[PDB]
Amino acid sequence: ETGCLNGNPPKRLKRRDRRMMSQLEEMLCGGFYPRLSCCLRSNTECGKLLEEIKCALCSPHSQSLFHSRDLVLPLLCKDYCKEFFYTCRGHIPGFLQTTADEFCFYYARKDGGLCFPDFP
Ligand SMILES: O=S(=O)(O)OC[C@H]1O[C@@](COS(=O)(=O)O)(O[C@H]2O[C@H](COS(=O)(=O)O)[C@@H](OS(=O)(=O)O)[C@H](OS(=O)(=O)O)[C@H]2OS(=O)(=O)O)[C@@H](OS(=O)(=O)O)[C@@H]1OS(=O)(=O)O
Repeated sequence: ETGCLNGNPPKRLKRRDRRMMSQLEEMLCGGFYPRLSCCLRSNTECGKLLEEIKCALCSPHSQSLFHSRDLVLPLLCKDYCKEFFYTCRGHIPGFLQTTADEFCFYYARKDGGLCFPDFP
């Protein structure tokens, strides 16, 4: 069930809509969500991972992902949470004071349902 954080449904990028985007110079997390996005209407290893999590707001399932340290993160997948923790351990402060199992118990989903990354 799709839905955005503002309480409105995601927006579809049609045939006429994509022809405009192709002529403009790429934008609004197109690489992860080109067709259905919530951002349409209203260099290090850790950096790339933070850029992905930044794009979780544009996800057509952003409402389901963000709503269940004071760290605002979407419900991550078991493998990705573990990956993000170790890659951003020296860069994010509180990460060195905890373990991967402890961090992913509160920030990752063990249910087996929808989790971030949405995209493959
Ligand atoms: O032609 S469009 O598909 O681009 O739709 C044009 C505008 O329709 C609204 C409001 O409806 S209206 O008042 O009757 O004009 O929303 C409609 O579109 C979304 C899907 O997004 S999409 O990219 O426009 O296709 C529907 O949501 S959902 O079915 O995917 O859940 C809306 O359904 S609903 O209101 O949530 O029930 C649908 O409305 S309706 O069924 O046609 O009535 C506008 O969206 S709005 O600006 O957020 O109010 C669209 O305007 S827009 O400028 O293209 O954004």
